[PDB]
Parts: sequence; structure tokens; C-alpha cells
Amino acid sequence: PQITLWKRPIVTIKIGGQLREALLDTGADDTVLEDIDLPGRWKPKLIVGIGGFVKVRQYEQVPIEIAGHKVVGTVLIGPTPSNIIGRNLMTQLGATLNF
Amino acid sequence: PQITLWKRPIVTIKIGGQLREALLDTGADDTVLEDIDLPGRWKPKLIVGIGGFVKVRQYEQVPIEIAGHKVVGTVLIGPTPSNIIGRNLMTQLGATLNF
Ligand SMILES: CC(C)CN(C[C@@H](O)[C@H](Cc1cc(F)cc(F)c1)NC(=O)O[C@H]1[C@H]2CO[C@H]3OC[C@@H]1[C@H]3C2)S(=O)(=O)c1ccc2nc(NC3CC3)sc2c1
Ligand SMILES: [Cl-]
Repeated sequence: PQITLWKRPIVTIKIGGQLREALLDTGADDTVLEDIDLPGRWKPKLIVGIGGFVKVRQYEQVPIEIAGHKVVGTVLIGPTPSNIIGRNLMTQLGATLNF
Repeated sequence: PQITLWKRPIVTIKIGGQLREALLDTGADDTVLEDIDLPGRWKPKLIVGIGGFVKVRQYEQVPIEIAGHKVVGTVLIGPTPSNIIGRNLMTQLGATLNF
């Protein structure tokens, strides 16, 4: 799909059998989700945003569906005001910005 | 132009006669720049990112050139780890996400 930016670019995701919404975020290198259970091992990671840092769990090779597209990639789980899909997963969709 | 997302989507801006780089940031409602002098009156504003909040200066009806395109809009000045162009200005470029 093509979307304009008058509204927040929010898409449906399915991850670990959980349905959520998340923002397609070209300003995010990595994908950060708050509200999710993932199985198995993870690595501590500190990430830096506007207004400081948060501690997240890095989960690797997580299967995730973004607006119908199945991809596998790194997901960070931790406090974020908004679930965000980063460039790590949007590149797997072949996503582009046009102006 | 069209750009892919394997790299950060960085563009050149000109604002208040000052040249800078900034991220085209679909996850940002508003535009936030750190390294800038703007003339005249402004309003206190608190904005929330990953890792918390920052106090910014809201400047209204600021002229800004983004990859060649002259627009006028609201600019927030304050601490951000990366200059970000938000949807408030990307809608003026007719920017779209495609996948
Ligand atoms: C600031 C950017 C440069 C980085 N961020 C992405 C932005 O898109 C956020 C998204 C977001 C939207 C929200 F709704 C709420 C939020 F908390 C966050 N936008 C934002 O904060 O916008 C602000 C301001 C703009 O206007 C308004 O709109 C919303 C608010 C408000 C004020 S990030 O989240 O810090 C980020 C993400 C992944 C990541 N991966 C990394 N990789 C590792 C280092 C190797 S570093 C890294 C950093
Ligand atoms: Cl690129």
C-alpha cells in the first residue's frame, strides 16, 4: 500500500500470536514494542530517544506479521509511548519514502 | 525523490539561514531541531519520547527548506539526539510511505 502522512502511519501487527497496532517509523533504526510476551532467551539493551534512554529486552529472529507481511527480525521489548516498527523490519517490506 | 530505508533517511535543511541535516521521521507528529537560533517569540512545550520527555521551545510559522522545498510551519527547538522532520512538515512535501 501507499499511505499519506496526515494521520499517524499505524498498521496491524501479529507477533507471538498477539495482535497489536504499531507506527511505521522511518526515524527508528530498530523495532520497539511494549505490550508483548515473547518466548525464550533475550539480551539486555539500552536505547536512546527524545528525553533520554530506556532498558529493553532484545529478542532475535522473532517472527512478526506487519500489515499481512511475514518477516523475521530483531524486536526490542520495553517501555515506549507507542509501538514502533523500525527500518530493520521496514526494509524487509521494501518500504520507501516518496516526495 | 524516492528513498529506501537501508540507511537513515537524512536530508539537508535550511532554516534561519542555518544549514543542518535532519531525519525524515514518519513516527514524529512534530518537527524537533537542536542546533538552531530562531528570532522572536516562542511558547514552552513539553513533548514525550522513548525514555521520557523534554522541554522544547515552540516557534510558529518558521520558514524552512527541506531538500529544496520551502515550507512554513511549526518548529520545536530543544534537546534531541537527532534533528527530526515530523509529519507536520512532511505533509507539506506530499510525502508518502510505500510498501
Ligand atoms: C527521535 C528519533 C530520532 C528516534 N525515535 C523514533 C521517533 O520516530 C519517535 C517515535 C515515537 C513516537 C511516539 F508517539 C512516542 C514515542 F515515544 C516515540 N518520535 C518521537 O519521539 O516523536 C516525539 C516528538 C515529535 O512530535 C511528537 O510526535 C511524537 C513525539 C512528540 C514529540 S525513538 O523512538 O527515540 C527510537 C526508536 C527506535 C530506535 N532504535 C534504535 N537503534 C539503536 C541505536 C541502535 S535508537 C531508536 C530510537
Ligand atoms: Cl537507503
